[PDB]
Amino acid sequence: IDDLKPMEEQSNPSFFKMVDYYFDKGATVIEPKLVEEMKSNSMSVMDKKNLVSGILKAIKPVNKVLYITFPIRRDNGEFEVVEAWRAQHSEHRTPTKGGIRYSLDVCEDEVKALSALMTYKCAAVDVPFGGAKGGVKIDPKMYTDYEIEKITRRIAIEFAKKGFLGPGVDVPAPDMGTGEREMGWIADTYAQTIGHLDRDASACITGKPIVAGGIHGRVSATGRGVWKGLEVFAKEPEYMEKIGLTPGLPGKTVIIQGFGNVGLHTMRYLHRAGSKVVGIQEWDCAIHNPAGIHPKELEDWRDQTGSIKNFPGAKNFEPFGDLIYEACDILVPAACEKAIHKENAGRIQAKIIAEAANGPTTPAADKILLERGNCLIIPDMYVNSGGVTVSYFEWLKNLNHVSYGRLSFKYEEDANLMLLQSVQDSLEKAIGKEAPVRPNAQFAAKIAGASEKDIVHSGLEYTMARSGEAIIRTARKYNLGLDMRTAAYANSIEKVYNTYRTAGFTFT
Amino acid sequence: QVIDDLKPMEEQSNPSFFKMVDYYFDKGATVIEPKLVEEMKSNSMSVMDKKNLVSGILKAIKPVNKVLYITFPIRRDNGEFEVVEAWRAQHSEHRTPTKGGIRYSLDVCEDEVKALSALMTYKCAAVDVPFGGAKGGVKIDPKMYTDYEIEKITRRIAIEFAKKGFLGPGVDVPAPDMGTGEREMGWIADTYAQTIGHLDRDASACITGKPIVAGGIHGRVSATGRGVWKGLEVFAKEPEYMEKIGLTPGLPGKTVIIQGFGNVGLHTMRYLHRAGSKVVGIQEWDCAIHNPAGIHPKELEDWRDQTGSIKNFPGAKNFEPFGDLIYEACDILVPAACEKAIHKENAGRIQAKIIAEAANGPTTPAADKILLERGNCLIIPDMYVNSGGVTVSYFEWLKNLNHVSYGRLSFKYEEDANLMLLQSVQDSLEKAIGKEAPVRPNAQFAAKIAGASEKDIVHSGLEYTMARSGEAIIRTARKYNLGLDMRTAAYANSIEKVYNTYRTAGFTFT
Repeated sequence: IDDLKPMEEQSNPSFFKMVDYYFDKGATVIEPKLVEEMKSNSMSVMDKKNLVSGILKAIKPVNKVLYITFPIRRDNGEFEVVEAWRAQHSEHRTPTKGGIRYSLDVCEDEVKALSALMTYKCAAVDVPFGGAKGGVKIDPKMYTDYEIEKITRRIAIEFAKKGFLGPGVDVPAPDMGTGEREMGWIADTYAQTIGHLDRDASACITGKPIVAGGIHGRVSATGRGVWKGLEVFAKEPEYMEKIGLTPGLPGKTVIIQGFGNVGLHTMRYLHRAGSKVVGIQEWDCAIHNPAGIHPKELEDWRDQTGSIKNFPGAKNFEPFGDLIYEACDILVPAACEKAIHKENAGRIQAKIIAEAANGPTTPAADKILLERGNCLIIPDMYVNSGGVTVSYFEWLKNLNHVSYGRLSFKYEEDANLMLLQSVQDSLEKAIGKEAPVRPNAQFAAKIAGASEKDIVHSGLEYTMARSGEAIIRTARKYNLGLDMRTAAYANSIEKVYNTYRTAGFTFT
Repeated sequence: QVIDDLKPMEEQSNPSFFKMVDYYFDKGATVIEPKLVEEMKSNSMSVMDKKNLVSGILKAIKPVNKVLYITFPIRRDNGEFEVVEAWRAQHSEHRTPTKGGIRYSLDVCEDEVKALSALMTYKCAAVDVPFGGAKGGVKIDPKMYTDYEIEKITRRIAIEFAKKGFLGPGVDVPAPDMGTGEREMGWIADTYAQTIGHLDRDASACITGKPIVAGGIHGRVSATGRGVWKGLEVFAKEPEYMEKIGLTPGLPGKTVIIQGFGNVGLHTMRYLHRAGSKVVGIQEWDCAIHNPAGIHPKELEDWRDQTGSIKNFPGAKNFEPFGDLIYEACDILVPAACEKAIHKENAGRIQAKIIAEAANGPTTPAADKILLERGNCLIIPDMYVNSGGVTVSYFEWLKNLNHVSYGRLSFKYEEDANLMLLQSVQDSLEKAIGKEAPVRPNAQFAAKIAGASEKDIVHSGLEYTMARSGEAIIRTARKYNLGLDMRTAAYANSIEKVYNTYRTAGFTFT
C-alpha cells in the first residue's frame, strides 16, 4: 500500500525500515572516508569498496533473535502458554544491552527495530555494548504479583540457558511494563541458578533496586540527558539563528508530549533550568498555560487526582491532540513512535524538536522540516541516551563490587579542607590579618551532600557534552546544516565499523 | 484463497503442515488422556485436579519451545559480501539433547522447521530415542555456491549455533537433510571441536551423519529405507489388517509403487525388492517408469547414474501422465517425496491397499480421513515408519560417547566362544553316536561370522526397535478399537512417553 512509496514518502513506515533509512543516510556520509582509510597494498580499490560495503551491510540486520514459549499455571490453577523474544542486534561488543518490555505490543519486528537503535545509541555515547531488546507478550496489568514473578523468573532461566542473559553476554534493563522489582527478581534468579558460580551475577541486569546493586541517579538520567542535549545545541548561535531562536534554555517555551518518566524528568530539568513548560499533551488530555506549569505541583496534582486535567494551574487545552502543533520554541516528543509523520509535519511550529521518545519522527516528516529550513531536530539516538550511559555505570559498579565514592569521598573532602587551610594560612601571612578561607555556600552544599548520584551525574554530563560536540563537528564538516540525525548516525556507524575492521572480521 | 484455512482441518485442501501435525496430535491426545490421568499418582490431587494437570502438560508439548534465528555475513570467493539467514528450532526439551536435521534450501522457513521439529519430537518418542525434536535450516540454494563458500557458511553456523546452545552433544545434535550431507557434518564437528567445544571430551557427538573417519556409524545410509521395509514387514504379517484391506500376508509377491528415487525411495526399493516384493512403478518429479514384472533396483540406479534420469530405463516402460503413476493399482504405495502429496482432491484415486509414509507429512488430514472412511487402506504413519534413521542416529551419538566402534571388544571373543560351543556339541555328539559327526556353522551362520561388523549390530538394533514400536502401535490400536487408524495409535503412544517425562520431573507448580 503505502509501503511501496519511497521511505521519505511513506505515511506508516515500518519502524525497523525507517531506522534502516536513517542508517543508510549515515553510511553514505561516511563510506568515502572508510574506503580511503583502508590501506592494504594487496587490496584493489574494488576489494576495499567491497569490504567497506560488506561491513556496513552486516551492521544493519539484527544478528540474533531468540524466540521462546513456556507454560505457566495462573493463580487459579489453570495453564497458559506465553511468548517472549530477545533480539541481539550487534555483537561487535559484548555484552549486548537493552530493555525488556511486558506488553501486548511486543513483536519480533519491534524488538528488532529497537535493538538496532540500541546499537547506535550505545555507540553515540561511547558505551561498549551492542544493542539488544526483549519483550514478553502479556498485558502485565492482568496478572497478580505472584504471576508476574513466575513469568519473570522463567524468562530469566530460559534466556540465560541460551546466552541471552548474563553480565558478559546480554544485560537487560526495564522498559514499558517492567521495573526495578522485575530486575531484582531476574538478578536473583540468575545468581541462584545458572549463574550461581558467576562472581558478577548482579551485573547480569541493570535498573536493579539499590539493595540488589542498583545505581543512584538512574531514575532521572534520561530526562537529565535530554536537558543536557538541548543545552549543548541551545548554546550554538549558528543553529539558533537559522531556526529563529535566541541562545540558551532560560525563557524558551516547551511543549512536552507525555508525562511518563522521561517527559516528567525532562520537564523537571527544563523547568529547573529556567524554561517555561507551556504545554503538557497526554494520551487523553492536554493542559496548557502560557505561564508554564510547575512540574512538582502538576506531578502532585496528577498523583493526587490521577491526571493532569483540570490542573488548577493549567487550562485544559481541548483539541488536546493538537497541543503539539501549538507555537513553542522546543517540542519534546515523549510518547510513541511515528508521532510526527507525513501528514502533520507542516503543522509543527516548534523550532527545536528534542526526540526524547524512540523514533518520534518518520523519514517523511524529517524531510519536510529539513527542507523548511527552520527546524532543528535533535535525534533520538543521541538526546535520549542518558539512561543508556547510567546503565553502563550500573554494570561497572556491579563488576567493581563497591559503590562509587565509597573509598574517595572522605579522603577527597579531607584533602580539600587541608588545601583550603593552606591557602588561609598563606593569605593571613601575606596580609597580616585574620582572613578565613572556607567553602562557599555552593561548595559547602556539594561537600555535605556528596554521594554516588553526584559521580553518576558528572559522568552523564561529561558524556552527553562530548557526544553532542562530536555530532556538531560532523554536521559542520559535511555541511549537513540542521540534519543532526545524519551526523549522529555517521558517528555511530563509524564506531561500529571500526570495531569490525580492527578485529579483522570476514571469518565466517 | 485462504477460505480453505477456515474449514475444519479434515476438510482443508492445503492445510499448514504444523496445523496438520497438531490435528494429528489432538487425535492421539484425545484417545490417551484418560489413561494419562490414571498414570498420575497423587493422593493430594482430585481427579479434577489431575485432568487439569494433564491438559496443561499436553498444552505445553504441542508448541515449539525455542527458535534461534541468525544472520551473518560471508565473503564470497570474489571478495564481496552477502548476509545469510539461518534458523534452529528446538521443539521439546523434555529430553536433551534435541535431535534433528539441517536443511540448506531456499524453502526453509521458520514454520517448516517448527512443524518438522515437532514431528521429530514424536518420531524420537515413537522409537524410544531419548531426544526432543529439533530442526534447522540455512536459507540458500547450495548448488549456487562453491565448495569453499559452502564450507565457510557451514563453519559459521556451527560457531553461532554453538555459542547460543543450539549445537552440542548434550544440548542439540543435528544431522543431514535436504542440501547437506556428511561432509558438512564433518565440517561442523571439526569447527565445534576446534573452537567452542575444544574442551568437550565428546565433541564428535555434537552432530550425526558424520563421515566414518570422523566418528560416523556404519549402516546410516540405508537406515531409513531399512526401517520402512521393517515397518511394512511388521504390518504385513498381521491378517486382521491384511484381510480388511484385501491382501495376503507377507511382502513377497506384493506390488510396490514408490514416489521418489532419492535416498529414501531407492533404499526402500532395494530392501523391498530383496525380501521379494515387486516394485512395478517409480514416480519421480519429471518422469515415471513402470514394469508390471518389477524393476530391478541396481539396474535402475545404474541407468540413472549413467544418463542422469530414470527416463527410458531399458528394463521398464515410460509411464505417461507421469504424475499419475501413484494412482495406479498396487499393493503398497510408498510416498517418498514432499509433504501433502495425498490431499483432499486426489485421495480417492489412490488404489494402494497400504501407504507407507516414507516422507514427512505426505497425507493431509483431509486425505487421511477420506481413506479411513473407505475402510480398505492401511496407512503406516510417517512418525513411526520413517524413523529408522533417527534410531541409527541415536546409535551414532552413543558410539561417539563410547569412544569406540560397536563390536571392537566382542567380535573375536564371541566368535571363539561360539566355536568352543560348537566343538563342545561335536564332542558330545561323537561320543553318543560313536562315529565322526562334524558340527560347524551352517552356510548362513558362517557367512554372518566372517562378515561380522558394526553394521550388523546397527541393523539388529534398528530391527529390534522397529518391531517393538510397531507392535506397540498395533496393541494400542486394538485396545482403543481404532481399526486401521494406526496414526492416531502412534501419536497416543508418543504423547504418553513425553507426558510421563513431564509428570515425573514434576510440573505441579511453576
